[PDB]
Amino acid sequence: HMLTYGAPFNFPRWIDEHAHLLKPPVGNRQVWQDSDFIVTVVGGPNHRTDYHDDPLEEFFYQLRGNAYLNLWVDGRRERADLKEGDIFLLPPHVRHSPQRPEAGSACLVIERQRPAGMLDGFEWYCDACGHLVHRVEVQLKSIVTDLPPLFESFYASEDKRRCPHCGQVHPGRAA
Amino acid sequence: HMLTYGAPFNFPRWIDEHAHLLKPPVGNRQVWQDSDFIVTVVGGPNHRTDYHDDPLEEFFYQLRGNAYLNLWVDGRRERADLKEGDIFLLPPHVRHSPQRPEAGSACLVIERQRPAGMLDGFEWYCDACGHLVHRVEVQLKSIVTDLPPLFESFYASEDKRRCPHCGQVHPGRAA
Ligand SMILES: N=C(C(=O)O)/C(=C\C=C/O)C(=O)O
Ligand SMILES: N=C(C(=O)O)/C(=C\C=C/O)C(=O)O
Ligand SMILES: [Fe+2]
Ligand SMILES: [Fe+2]
Ligand SMILES: [Fe+2]
Ligand SMILES: [Fe+2]
Repeated sequence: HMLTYGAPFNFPRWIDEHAHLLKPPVGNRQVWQDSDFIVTVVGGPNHRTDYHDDPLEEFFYQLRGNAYLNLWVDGRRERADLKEGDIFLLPPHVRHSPQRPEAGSACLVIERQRPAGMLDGFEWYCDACGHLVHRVEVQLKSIVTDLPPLFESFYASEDKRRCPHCGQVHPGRAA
Repeated sequence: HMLTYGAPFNFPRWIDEHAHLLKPPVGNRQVWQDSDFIVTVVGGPNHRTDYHDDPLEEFFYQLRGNAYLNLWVDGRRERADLKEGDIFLLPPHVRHSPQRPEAGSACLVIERQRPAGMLDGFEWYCDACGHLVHRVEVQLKSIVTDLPPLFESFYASEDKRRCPHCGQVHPGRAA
């Protein structure tokens, strides 16, 4: 039947043409709408303090510039570098916090639409003792409608930010 | 928990290092094993006469060289060009026959593991009248174990190759 997502098109020129969105305050841009594969380009700079718990895999291809992922691997904080040219496949539920220090960077990220009932988690961890400070689970439909208010409500709440283990109040927006 | 699929790694150098498999007789190479996202690099030259009917989406990013897809769109034969640098998202069930004339070409193709019961189709069409000549449906586990014998059994069988509409016997392996 129909090429529902349109014809093939030149990706570098698309990234060039959307450079103004691959920077603060927007930072990323989904390529196709209403598809099963969620295909996004993510730019920079953006730093962030949440860890994502994705119930499905995520594919990364760092096309331009460098970035890295703060991870929880086997109970310990680790870093996975996404150097320019690198590809990477993240297994389900590995906690990850992408850090994207460079302007002009661009990373292809491919994920799957989550089926009804399969929820995403977003988590913050205590800088002092490492315990989990706060988790929100969300039926994720769009990283535009369902996600910013989630982060904003954490920054706005000393209670949400308060470590249950040691009482230290997480800093909120910037580490 | 674990980085089950390993650390990030440089993709161009991987493609360089696997160049000897991105050519006849192998032609392609899956990047990671036992993952939900099936991530493959496909090289050339390869021409082929089957149309794939994939019950899920396929993502294409033609990294090196040029290729194209013969399609059935809205009842008519069409061609979608994959020029170097192009990306493309194919909707489910659009019949497609990839043609990869160039040596040294490389296309990133990402698909999903099909769940039990969701079958792939492989189809051949009559050059003369355009009617369907033969379809095989397969629970696809690997494009290495389940796929070559399927194609080989079509080439080996004048009966399978015989157009039901006009009686013309499809040529088999090479158009
Ligand atoms: N990989 C993510 C994600 O954490 O799901 C991302 C950007 C937005 C959507 O993927 C990023 O900055 O890499
Ligand atoms: N896109 C395919 C497919 O038809 O599923 C392919 C190679 C092998 C696996 O995808 C190709 O040559 O593009
Ligand atoms: Fe994520
Ligand atoms: Fe703490
Ligand atoms: Fe296919
Ligand atoms: Fe025919």
